[PDB]
This record gives sequence, C-alpha cells and structure tokens, in this order.
Amino acid sequence: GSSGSSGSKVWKYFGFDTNAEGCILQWKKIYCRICMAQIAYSGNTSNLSYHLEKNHPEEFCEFVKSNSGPSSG
Ligand SMILES: [Zn+2]
Repeated sequence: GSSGSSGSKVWKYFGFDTNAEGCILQWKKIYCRICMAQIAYSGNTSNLSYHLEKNHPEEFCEFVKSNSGPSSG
C-alpha cells in the first residue's frame, strides 16, 4: 500500500523509520515518534487517532477536521 495512496494523513505522526538486516519496517509495527512511544497497528487506523485524543490533544484536533454538522461527540 505505497504506490497509490488515497490521502494518508494519520501517518505523519506515526512514522516507523527503521532499516536493517531485519528491516522490521515490513512487519506491522508502529511507534509514535512524537512521544517516542510504541503503538501496535490494528485492523484500521482507529487506535492511531485515539492514542492522540488522549496523549496529544493538540495533534488530534488538527487531524480531526470534519466538515459537517456537529455530532454528540
Ligand atoms: Zn504520542
């Protein structure tokens, strides 16, 4: 999933920069560079955001830009 991305936005924060004999980069492993934390990847990028929603409330907002009527929350 590299050649042809719709609009990956929830990745700029969680970017895995690894390269070596093992090249774990291939595996499904993600870590928050911002807080040098480790966050496993799930079926979808649902946790990716959640992590911030609680961790970094500043980044979450900037990433949470919905253009529509207000929801309960
Ligand atoms: Zn973080």
